[PDB]
Amino acid sequence: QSNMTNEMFDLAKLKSGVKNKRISSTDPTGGNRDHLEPFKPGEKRIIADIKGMGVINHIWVTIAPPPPTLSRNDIIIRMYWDGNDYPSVESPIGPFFGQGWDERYNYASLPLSAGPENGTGLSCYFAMPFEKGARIEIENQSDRNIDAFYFYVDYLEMAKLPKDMGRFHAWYNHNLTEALPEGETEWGVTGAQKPNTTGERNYVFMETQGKGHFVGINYYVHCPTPMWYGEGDDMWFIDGEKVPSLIGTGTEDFFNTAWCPKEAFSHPYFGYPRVNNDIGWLGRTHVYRFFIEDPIFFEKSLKGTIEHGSNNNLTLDLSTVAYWYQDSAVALPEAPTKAQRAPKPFINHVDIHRWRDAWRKSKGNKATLWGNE
Amino acid sequence: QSNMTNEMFDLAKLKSGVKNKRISSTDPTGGNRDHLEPFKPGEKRIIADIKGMGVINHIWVTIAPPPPTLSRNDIIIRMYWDGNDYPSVESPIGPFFGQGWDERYNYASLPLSAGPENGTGLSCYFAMPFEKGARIEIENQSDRNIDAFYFYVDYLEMAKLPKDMGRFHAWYNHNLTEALPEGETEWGVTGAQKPNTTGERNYVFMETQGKGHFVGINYYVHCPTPMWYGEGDDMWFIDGEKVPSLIGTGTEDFFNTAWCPKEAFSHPYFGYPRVNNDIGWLGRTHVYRFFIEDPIFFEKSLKGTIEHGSNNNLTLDLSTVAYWYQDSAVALPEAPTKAQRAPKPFINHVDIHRWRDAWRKSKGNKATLWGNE
Amino acid sequence: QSNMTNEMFDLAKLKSGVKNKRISSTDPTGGNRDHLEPFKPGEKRIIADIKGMGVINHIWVTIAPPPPTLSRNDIIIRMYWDGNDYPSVESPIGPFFGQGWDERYNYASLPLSAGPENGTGLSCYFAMPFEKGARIEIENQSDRNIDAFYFYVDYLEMAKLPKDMGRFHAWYNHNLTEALPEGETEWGVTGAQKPNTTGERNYVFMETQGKGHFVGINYYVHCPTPMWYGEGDDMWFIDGEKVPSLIGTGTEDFFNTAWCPKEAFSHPYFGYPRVNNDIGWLGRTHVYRFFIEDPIFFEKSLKGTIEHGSNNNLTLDLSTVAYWYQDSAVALPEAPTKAQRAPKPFINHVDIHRWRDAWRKSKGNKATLWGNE
Ligand code: NA
Ligand code: NA
Ligand code: NA
Ligand code: NA
Ligand code: NA
Ligand code: NA
Ligand code: NA
Ligand code: NA
Ligand code: NA
Repeated sequence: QSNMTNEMFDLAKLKSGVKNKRISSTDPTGGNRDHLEPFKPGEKRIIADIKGMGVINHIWVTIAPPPPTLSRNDIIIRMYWDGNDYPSVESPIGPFFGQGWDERYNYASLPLSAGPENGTGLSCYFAMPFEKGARIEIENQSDRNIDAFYFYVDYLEMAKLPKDMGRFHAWYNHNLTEALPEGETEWGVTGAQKPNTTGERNYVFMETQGKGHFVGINYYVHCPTPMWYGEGDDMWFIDGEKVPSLIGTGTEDFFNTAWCPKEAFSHPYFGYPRVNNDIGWLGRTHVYRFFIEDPIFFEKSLKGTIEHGSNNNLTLDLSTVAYWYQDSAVALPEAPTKAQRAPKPFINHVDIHRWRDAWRKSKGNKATLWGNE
Repeated sequence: QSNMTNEMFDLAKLKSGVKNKRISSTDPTGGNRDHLEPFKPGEKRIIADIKGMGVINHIWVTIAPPPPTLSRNDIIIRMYWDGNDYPSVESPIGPFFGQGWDERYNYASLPLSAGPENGTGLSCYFAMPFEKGARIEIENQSDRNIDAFYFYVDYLEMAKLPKDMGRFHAWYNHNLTEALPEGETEWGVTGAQKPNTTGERNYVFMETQGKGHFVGINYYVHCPTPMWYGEGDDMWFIDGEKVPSLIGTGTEDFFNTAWCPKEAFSHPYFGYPRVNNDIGWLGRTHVYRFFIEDPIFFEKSLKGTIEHGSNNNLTLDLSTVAYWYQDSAVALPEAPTKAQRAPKPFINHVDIHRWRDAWRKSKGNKATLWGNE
Repeated sequence: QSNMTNEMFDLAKLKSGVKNKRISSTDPTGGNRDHLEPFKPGEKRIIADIKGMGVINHIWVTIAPPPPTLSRNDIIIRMYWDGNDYPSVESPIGPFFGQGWDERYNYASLPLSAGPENGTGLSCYFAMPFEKGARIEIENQSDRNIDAFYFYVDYLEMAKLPKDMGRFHAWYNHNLTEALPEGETEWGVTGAQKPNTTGERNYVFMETQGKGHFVGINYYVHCPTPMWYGEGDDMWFIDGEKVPSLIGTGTEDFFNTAWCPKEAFSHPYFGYPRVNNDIGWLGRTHVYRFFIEDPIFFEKSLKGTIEHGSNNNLTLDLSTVAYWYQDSAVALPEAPTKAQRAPKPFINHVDIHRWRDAWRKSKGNKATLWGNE
C-alpha cells in the first residue's frame, strides 16, 4: 500500500471510531437566549461535564460585557481530566486565548485566535484527549457580573482512545521581575554587564514532571522603560540535566524575529499581535510562538525559562501562558492571585519628567542640561 | 520505530505508489494561446477526462472576461466520479472558490483561495480521490461568451487507491428565506419572539446519506435590512436522530466570531473575506469555515442546517456551498436555476425613504416625527 | 484501533525515539554577546557540526549589519549531509529565506519567513533528515565584514532514523535570459510569435537524478521592460520522458494567480511578498509557491523549467531557489559567481527617454510624435 500522506490527502480518508458531540450555551427552550445565566462576582460553574473517552478539538467562547468593562484577565478557565480533583489547565481566559491584560485585538494563529468583533470571538483548536471524563469550569473573579457567557465545546466521543494519546496542560504565570542589585544594566548603559551561567534568576514559564512535549507560549510583557526589553535568552532544562541543553540568543530571536522589533506580524506559528506603539519599547507587547512542527520533548521533566533582560537585569511586568502535552493529567503550581496579576499603569510623560528631575539632580542641576550628558 | 510525525516531518519522507499528471488548457501547438476555445452561451464541455485511479490535489482556474462583465455565478463547474452519470460536485464556479454573487475580491484560506488580480486567480487544495475515472465539466449559463477559460487539474495517478479513501462532494444551494407570518421579529423589536425547538424552517445547506464527514461551508448572505442577520443557530442532525446532537448559539458564533461583527478577517480555517460596509448589516457578507481539524462525522446520514435569523424570522437572500467526503460518489439535489440564484439589488436610500414614509403613515403622519418613536 | 488523524490530533500523541538538541550562537561565557565572532571578507566557517542521526526541524538566523549595508545576496549558506564533501544545499542566504536581491521586507509562508524588524528575522521549518552527520557552513562573499551572525539550529537526535526519510536539497540559480534573435516579441506586439514545442530555451530552476519530490520555489524576477514578464509556461520533465508530462499556461497561473497581477498577497503555500510598484511590470517581483500538499514526485529524475516570456522571448534578470527531497544526499551544479548574481540597476526615466529617442528616429523624427504610433 502507498504511504502517501499530508493534511489534505488524509482529510479525504474515511475515519473510524469517532462520533461528534457538542456542549454549548444554546437556549434549551429553543428561544434566542443562547448564553448561560449571569455569573455573580466570585461565582464558579462547571460549564461542561463529559463522561468517558474522547478528544475535545474545538472550543469557541465569547463574553458580555466586552473589555474594558469586563476584563477577561479576571475570568478564570480551568479544565480537569480523568476525574482528578486538580485542574491540568488553569488560566485567566483572555490570556489563555491570546488576549493580554484587560485588552482586545484581532489576531489569528493556527491553534488560538481572537476574532471580530475586535478580539471578542475566542477560538481554540488544540486537541485535548481524556479517558475518564472531562470537566470545564469558569470562575468570575471580577467585581461585576458576567452578564452572558457563550460557548461551544466540540469533541469526538471514542469507544477506544488510541493508547499513546497525551493530556493537554496549560498554565498561566505572572511575575513583576526584580532588577539586579546594581540596577538595570541592559546594554551596559548604566553599568558593567555580568554573565548568567546558571539561569538561576530567569523567569520560569513552565515546570513539570512526566513524559511529553511543550507546544506553545503566549508572552505578555509590560515594559516600564523605553529600553529594549528582549535581550534575554530562552533556557531549557530537559530531564533534570545540570547544564541546559537548549540555550537561545534573545527574546525576539526566540520568537523568530530580530533587531529589537515592534511591528505587528502574523505567522500560523509565531507573531506579534499587540505592539508597544510608543518611544523605544515602553509599554505593552504580546508575542507568541507555537511549537507544532518542532515541540520540545522530554521523557522525565521540563523546565522552560527565559531571562528578563540580559542576565535578568530588568524590572518587567511579565505574564505567560505555557501549553504542553504529557502522558497523564498532572497538577499545576498555585495560580497568581487577582491582585498579583493586575495590569500595571502605563508609564507616562509625567513619570518620565520626574525621572528627568532626579537625573538632573544627579548631574548637579546645571540649568541647561539637555538629557544626553 | 519512532512514531514521530507532523506536516513538515512527513513531507521529508519518500512516498510510494504515486505519479504526477496534469491536464491543463496549455496551447497544444506550443504557442501562447494557453486557454480553451470560447464557450458560447449555454455551451457545456468536459475539460478533464481521467481514466483509472488517482487523487486530484490541486486545481487552478481563471476566466476572461473578468467580473462584472462575465459573472462567475453563471459558469457552472461539475465533477463526476467513478463513471457515474450524475455529478457529486455541482456549483456556480465563483461561489465554489469563495467568490460570491457577481463579485471579485482577494482572500486566502487553507483549501480555497481567490488571489490577484483582485480575486481572479482561483485555487483549490481539497484532495479528490477516484477509482474508476473522473470527469470535470464546465457549463456557460451566461448570456455572453466565456472568451477564454484557463485551468490546471493536478493529480496523482495511483496503481492502487488506498482502500479507506472517500469521495469529494460539494453542493451549491440558494434560498430567498421567508419571514415569519408575524414579521421579522428579530431581537423582539417588532413583536414577541417564539422558540424554535425543531429546526423545521431552518435553511438547509447539506443533506446526504452515506458514511463520511462534512469539511466546509462558504456562506453568502445578502441582508435587505440594517438589522443584524446572524442570531440564527447552526443545527445538525446526525444519522437520522430526532433531536439534533449539535446545536449552536449564533451565526457569527458558528463562524468563530462574536458580537455582530462586520470586519474583514482571515484564518486558514475561517474568515470574513467580504463585509457589508454600510449601515448596520445591510448588504452583502461572505463568511466561511472549514472543518479540517474538526470535521462533522456521520455513519449513515447528515443534515446541516442554520436558522435565518432567530426562529427563522428574517427574509435573507442566502446561498451556500457545502463541502464533504463520503464513502462513495453520490447524487445531489437539483441545482437552483440561473433565475433563482440571480444576485439581488442592494437596498438603497430611496427604498428606505419609502419605508420611512409607510412608517410615518403608521404613526399618524405627525409633521415632526423623527424616526425613533 | 481508530485511524483518526490530523495535525492538531496527532500533536496530542506522545512521541517516541526523539530528543531535542540545539546549536546556537549563544554566548558561551553566559554574557550577552550571543552572536558569532565577525567574518572577514571571503571567510568561511562551519557553524554547526552534528554527529549521527537526526532531523533538523527549525532554523532561525539574523545578521548585522542589516541590508543594504550588508547584502544577504553575498552571504552563502551551504549544508552537507552524511559526511559528503559536496553540499546538498547551496544558496545566497537572503534568497534561501525568501529575501531577494539586496532587499528586506516582511513576509510569512508556512516553511519560510522573513519577520520583523523589516525582514531581518529569518526562519525555516523544512525538516532535514540525516543519518551520518550534518554540517552547516557560512561564507562571507561581501567586501565588508559580517559584524555579527546569530542563529538557532534546532534538531531532533534519533537513535534510529525512520528508513524512508529523504534528504533536503536546495539550489540557487541565476540567469540574465536571452531574448529571441527577432527580439522581445511578447504578445506579438513587436513581431510575430512562434511556438515553443520543446522547452529547449526555457530557464532551468532544478535538475537532478534520484527518487524524490520537488517541494518549492522562490522566484526573483527583475524585468527591464514595462511589458508583462509572465506569459511563460512552467514545463516539467519527469524520469527522462521526451515530452514533458506537466505543462502550464503562464507564470502568474503557475503561482495560483491570474491576469498579470502586481499586488502583494499571502497564502501559506504561495504569494507575492514584493511587487514592482511601477509602470506596467517594470522592476522587481518576488513570487513563491510551495508544493507541500501537492509535490512533484519522480522515481529517476526531474527537470523543472519555465519560459522567460512566451517562447522565451524576453530578457529577464531571473534568479530562483528550488527546494526538494531525494533518497540520498546528492551534489549540485556549480553556483553562480558573485559577479553573475549581482542585482541589476533599476531601469529609470533617463533610460526610457533614450529608448523614446531611438524610437522617434526609427519613425523618421516627426516633430510631434506622441509615442503610440
Ligand atoms: Na441554540
Ligand atoms: Na437559539
Ligand atoms: Na541575549
Ligand atoms: Na502551455
Ligand atoms: Na504556451
Ligand atoms: Na441565537
Ligand atoms: Na545565550
Ligand atoms: Na546570553
Ligand atoms: Na503562456
